[PDB]
Amino acid sequence: ANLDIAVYWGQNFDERSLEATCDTGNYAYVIIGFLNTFGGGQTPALDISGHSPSGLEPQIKHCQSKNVKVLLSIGGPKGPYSLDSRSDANDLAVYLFNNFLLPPGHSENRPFGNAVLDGIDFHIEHGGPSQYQLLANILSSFRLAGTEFALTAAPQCVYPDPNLGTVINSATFDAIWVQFYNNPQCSYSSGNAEALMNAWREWSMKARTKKVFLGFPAHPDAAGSGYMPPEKVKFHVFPAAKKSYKFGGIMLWDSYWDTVSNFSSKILGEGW
Repeated sequence: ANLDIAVYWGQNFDERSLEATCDTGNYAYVIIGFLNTFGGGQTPALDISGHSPSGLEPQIKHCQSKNVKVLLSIGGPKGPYSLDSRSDANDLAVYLFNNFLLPPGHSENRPFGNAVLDGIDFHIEHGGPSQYQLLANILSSFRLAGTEFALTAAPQCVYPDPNLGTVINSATFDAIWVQFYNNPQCSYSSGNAEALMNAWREWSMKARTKKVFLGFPAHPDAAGSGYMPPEKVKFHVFPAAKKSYKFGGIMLWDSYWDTVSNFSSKILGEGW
């Protein structure tokens, strides 16, 4: 196989630290979640489950020294986020660029201190497209001006995605991790992977991106539905997903649960 695994981090105060997560050697991408407050008159705020944002500065740098890419995810499963006006989109693009994607500008301040992140993940779970296209257009423009970073997306598994479908059609995302969970119409169920295989086929053929990753829960308690044991993922999904030029790897929801289940350890042949 030789497998890239992306994992979400930041969902529990008590979880394995960001640096220990990177030291497992199991992950190519660590996505910090979430910037879940923005738009509609609010100042942006993070909800990273009580972790100290400034305390993450050195852990992010340590991750990066080990060649792990670290992204910040916007939106998330819950939160008062919206982007209904063009002014909201512009404000949020400029805020992310200055505070996360560029070096230090030495006087107004930065959540993560002097860390510089490797990209932005769109985990937009409600709202409609709304202005997310304009947000992506502006971030993409920044990328073309010298700041080299990734733009990724985490749509639900029904194609096209109601919140990000149109933005995914612009081809602006470097990679997408589809959530094959919490929807029985497109995820694993009953030992009936048919729904899952049919959705994967659609996504891998139609999504305008270079890399599509399959997102799975790391433990049965991690999602309402869609948990698929690692032996079945390896036997059932890999042989088919590997005939795709767009196959990127898998994404796991999430670090806290993967620590408990050792799902990534099993999928790889012990991950040291």
